[PDB]
Amino acid sequence: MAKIIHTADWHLGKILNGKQLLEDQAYILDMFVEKMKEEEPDIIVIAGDLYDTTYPSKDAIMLLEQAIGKLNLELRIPIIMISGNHDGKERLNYGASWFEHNQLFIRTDFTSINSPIEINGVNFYTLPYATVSEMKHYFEDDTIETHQQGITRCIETIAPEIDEDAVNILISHLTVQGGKTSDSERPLTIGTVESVQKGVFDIFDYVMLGHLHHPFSIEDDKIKYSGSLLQYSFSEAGQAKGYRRLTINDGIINDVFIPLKPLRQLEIISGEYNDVINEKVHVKNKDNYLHFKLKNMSHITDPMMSLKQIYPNTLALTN
Amino acid sequence: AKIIHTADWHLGKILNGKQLLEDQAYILDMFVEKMKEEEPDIIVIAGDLYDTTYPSKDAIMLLEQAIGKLNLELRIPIIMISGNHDGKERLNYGASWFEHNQLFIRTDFTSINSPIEINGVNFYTLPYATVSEMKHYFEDDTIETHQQGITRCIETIAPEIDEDAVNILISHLTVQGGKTSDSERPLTIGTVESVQKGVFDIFDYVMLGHLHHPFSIEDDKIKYSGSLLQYSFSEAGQAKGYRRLTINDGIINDVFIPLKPLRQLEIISGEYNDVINEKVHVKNKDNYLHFKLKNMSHITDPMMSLKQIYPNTLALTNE
Ligand SMILES: [Mn+2]
Ligand SMILES: [Mn+2]
Ligand SMILES: [Mn+2]
Ligand SMILES: [Mn+2]
Repeated sequence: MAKIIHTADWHLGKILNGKQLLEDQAYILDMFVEKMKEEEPDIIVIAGDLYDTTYPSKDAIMLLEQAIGKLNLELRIPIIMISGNHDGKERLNYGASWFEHNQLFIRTDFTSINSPIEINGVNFYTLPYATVSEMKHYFEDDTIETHQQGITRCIETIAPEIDEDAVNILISHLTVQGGKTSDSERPLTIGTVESVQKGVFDIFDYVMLGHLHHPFSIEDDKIKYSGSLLQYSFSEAGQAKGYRRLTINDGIINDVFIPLKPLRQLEIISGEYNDVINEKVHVKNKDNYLHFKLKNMSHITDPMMSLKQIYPNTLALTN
Repeated sequence: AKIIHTADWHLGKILNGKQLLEDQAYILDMFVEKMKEEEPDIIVIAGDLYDTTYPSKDAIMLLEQAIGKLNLELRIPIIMISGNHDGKERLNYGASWFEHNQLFIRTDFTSINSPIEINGVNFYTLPYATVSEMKHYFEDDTIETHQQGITRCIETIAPEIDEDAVNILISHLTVQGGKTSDSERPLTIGTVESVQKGVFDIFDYVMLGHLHHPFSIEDDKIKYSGSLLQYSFSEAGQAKGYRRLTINDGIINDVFIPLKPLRQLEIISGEYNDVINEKVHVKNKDNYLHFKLKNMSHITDPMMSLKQIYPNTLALTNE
């Protein structure tokens, strides 16, 4: 009878068209920590992609240490944290041996799936992201060529020792077949297929995932993505983002999505140039991050920073 | 009451275009092997752990592994002062979780007013700070020297102190008349960065760092650990290691214990012919060498020919 919070894809330190989202990401984490006080969850899982790069800025590392500190030290919520494809494993893994004392777990090794973490009588199976090279070389299997082959092979390590009488939840970072895609995700593959099938996770009672930034990328009773904390591309402009709440109520699993409201959103406006700089066009919020696809090709003086006096946080201009 | 005194690791240090991390991992390995022998009460690292404020992934992993063996595997308390070279936020990352295993990281110079006491000995922490940073905390224009800011620092703890107790100061600065090395940076912007030994007269002992010669200062109360390795050909032939401090009912005794490196820095003189025919005395052919030779004629690439027989040659000078 526990309450589990499922988030993923923080992508701290991300830059969109030369603009830093750290001012925004600090705001959305303020709201994340604020509503976690009201929930008082039994555990939080962060299903990968915490940093946008393998070389996070001094300011971005501060942000993670501060947010994770409030959640785990002063709110005293246990945390499970796996790595993603963007993540720098060792930069994320730093100091993990001291963190385990206060129930803060970090996993950057797909080998760790054989070692599940048990919180509130629930078994969490962690499987950080791994490429197929580094997967096929641990198993020494040369017939591992697609992401699914290596992922299924990882689960056959743990399938015989798994406990069927408890609640087994898999935390991973991968692409499920049939999920919608945004342009804030990098491809995991070269010319192979990166998607894993639904039947791979038949053993697990539940699957908490991250990689696809759309929260409703996969509609399923057993498998579900958290989605990104914010809109990280204009493909997701306007769509709601946030976190997911999962409650196991005496063997009855229920999941719901809770939206978060950002400091500003991403919006796309099409129309005439003189309609938008003369403010004869409707905009939901003129402080938004904006992509302008406009008319009148000839642009007297600078086209864009004439628009920046009206709309300060404009990012791209297409014509 | 046995204390280990070390400083100036400068992890990630580059010397003449080569990373010294392979050497530093060997000397840190030998340091904790000698920490298994000497069962110590405290290990003190008086600053300058990294070489820049943005260390590489491998350098960060080395500090985590080394510190981990000391604090966790061997259950040794550690105190970490911030030096003039390393970044304060990268050094204190996760310091809140580390205090539960008695691992103390101080990067704030205003932290001197809250000493750490273990085994009946009080440790006052004075991480490095600049006069522009020290000027703003006290809102004083009196302090334009580095010495006055330190005097200002100790005056905070001067009323709040027990002269009865063993009071040790850990800091990172320059003492008057101390010997210099070329791998050290200037601490101020073109003034006098040195401090007289009278400022530290309220303390029973001063453990310092910044000056890489173990015997920079010859004084009973103020001593320098010195750098882990020779980080410049100015330090060629200098013994390096750590200081051991033993206390028994108020009487302090100090020793210097040297670590023998995998490689040394030698400056070799002679002629190209004798040197390449191995008839000039070289301690170890594997050592890092700077050659001042005199055969300025017949050799195609004199460095490559030299590297054939002396692999770790670093610099060549001809006369
Ligand atoms: Mn992602
Ligand atoms: Mn991803
Ligand atoms: Mn220094
Ligand atoms: Mn130094």
